[PDB]
Amino acid sequence: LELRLKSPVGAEPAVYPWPLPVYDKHHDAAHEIIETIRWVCEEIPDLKLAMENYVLIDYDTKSFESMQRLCDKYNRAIDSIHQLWKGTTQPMKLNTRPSTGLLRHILQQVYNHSVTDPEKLNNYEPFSPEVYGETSFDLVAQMIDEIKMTDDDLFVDLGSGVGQVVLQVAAATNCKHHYGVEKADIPAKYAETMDREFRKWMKWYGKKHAEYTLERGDFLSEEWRERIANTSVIFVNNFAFGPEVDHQLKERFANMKEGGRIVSSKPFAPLNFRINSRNLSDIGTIMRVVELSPLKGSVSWTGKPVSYYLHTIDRTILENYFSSLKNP
Ligand SMILES: CNc1ncnc2c1ncn2[C@@H]1O[C@H](CSCC[C@H](N)C(=O)O)[C@@H](O)[C@H]1O
Repeated sequence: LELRLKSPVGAEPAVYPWPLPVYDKHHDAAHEIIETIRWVCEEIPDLKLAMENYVLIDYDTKSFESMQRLCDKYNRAIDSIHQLWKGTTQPMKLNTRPSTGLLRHILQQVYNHSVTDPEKLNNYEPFSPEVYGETSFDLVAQMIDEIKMTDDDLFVDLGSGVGQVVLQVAAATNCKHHYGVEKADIPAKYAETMDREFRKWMKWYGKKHAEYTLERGDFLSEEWRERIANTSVIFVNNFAFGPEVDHQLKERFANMKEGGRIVSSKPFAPLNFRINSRNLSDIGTIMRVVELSPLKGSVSWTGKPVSYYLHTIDRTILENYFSSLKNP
């Protein structure tokens, strides 16, 4: 006993067992199904035209027959569209990036099928750098919009967790390669499934994504000193990392190339930094730090609007300080 959803591009259908499973208090397979049909209809206008006809809310997420009528109606619409693409009509353009709305849905879908037990992500040692927290989809979307990236860039999420930041960025930009490194076994284990599900679902919807690799590791290791030095865009949610880990990271960012950028939850250098005789070795001497705009309606436990910072390796700061020493 199941429910099947055909791929708009011919991949293997999506199969859901019945009763439909629940993911958490706010997500169940039944609504994922309804939402997937809704989004494929966004990708294919003709499909949307065939779906309107006769689907007057007459569906109960709790009735097998009712949900089966929804899936079959969608699947028959998919067959007609596929016939339509055999005639003169042009097929849905392939290998294109997903829209922001579709991406939100695809990542939620991948998460649903990968993080089977969300609770285990909380089995970390409190008050340690191991503290787990997820950056909202929207913040990453904002970062992507403000930090124009190109195929010349390399993106790294230090302490990537189950890897959803790397997947969103890989689906939205054309970096040469995206990387995510996570130390804890639990999030790293889920990242493996996250990776499989993402590739599977992106193929299912017929969407393209840049190259990316989710790996297990310690970003403070020797291998990572040079890896970090060659990254042009680094994302790091260091809110709970601590002064010791942040200090090490600074040593490593100090080797990055001109124009390199870092986005984080806690700034690595004060926003009011002013070079002088006492802080010549301070990280703030080689980087501009700006606070990204707070996303409207987005607060954290601190009651204030969630804050992220953008650092840009700019050694022109230090060079101007020395010139000022020479004149006068
Ligand atoms: C000290 N060396 C280390 N090496 C590798 N991972 C580490 C680490 N220290 C802490 N972490 C990891 O950084 C993550 C921060 S939560 C942000 C998730 C995602 N990025 C999100 O934004 O949504 C945790 O999962 C830690 O295990």
